[PDB]
Amino acid sequence: MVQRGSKVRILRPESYWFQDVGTVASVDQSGIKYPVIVRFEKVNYSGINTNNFAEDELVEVEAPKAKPKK
Repeated sequence: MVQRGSKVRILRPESYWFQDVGTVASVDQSGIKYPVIVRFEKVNYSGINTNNFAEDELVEVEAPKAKPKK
């Protein structure tokens, strides 16, 4: 469950942006191959910077955060 504008890594060895922390732009709830759309700053062999990945192919790699309670 990532958020619109979070930082998760890509687990798609086939994707040019594998092992990279892309940012989530939005999710498409309807029925496609990758509900979550991930943006990228780098490009691939062709020249793109916006692909689609599934929430299962994204890990949350955020830094430490303070939570409620002690």
